[PDB]
Amino acid sequence: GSVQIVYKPVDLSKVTSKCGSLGNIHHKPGGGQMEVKSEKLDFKDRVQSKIGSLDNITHVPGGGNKKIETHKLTFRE
Amino acid sequence: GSVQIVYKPVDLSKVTSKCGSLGNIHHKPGGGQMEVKSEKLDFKDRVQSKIGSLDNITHVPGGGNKKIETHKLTFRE
Repeated sequence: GSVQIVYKPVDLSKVTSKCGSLGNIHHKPGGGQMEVKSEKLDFKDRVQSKIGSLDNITHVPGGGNKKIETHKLTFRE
Repeated sequence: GSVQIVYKPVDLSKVTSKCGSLGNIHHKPGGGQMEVKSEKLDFKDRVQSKIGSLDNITHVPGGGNKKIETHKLTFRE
């Protein structure tokens, strides 16, 4: 009782950008005073906890192009 | 009395060709016979003078794509 399998994907994709100018970008957030206090905190298993976070990000990619792929092949008997 | 100038050209142009085949070209001009006559001849100040010319050209560029640009910025006070 034979079994043949042929997983032949083919991918010739493009993910592209041209851009003449990226320019004159400004990021002036005013100051936010923040105060953080606790008695007790418990984080038992697999926790992701952002708490009392002040963040300024200025992410300015000339490209910033992403591609993801995920080939899975699972055989079971 | 200030003067600013900012000459920021940006050029992302393309000038392009694909071609599958050029293929069979023939250039069989028959015979050419000609006469030019004068007594006396002079030239001055950068004269550019083709005379009595028999020419055969077979110019076959696989891609004959041309680009010219000319940025000029000219200040006087």
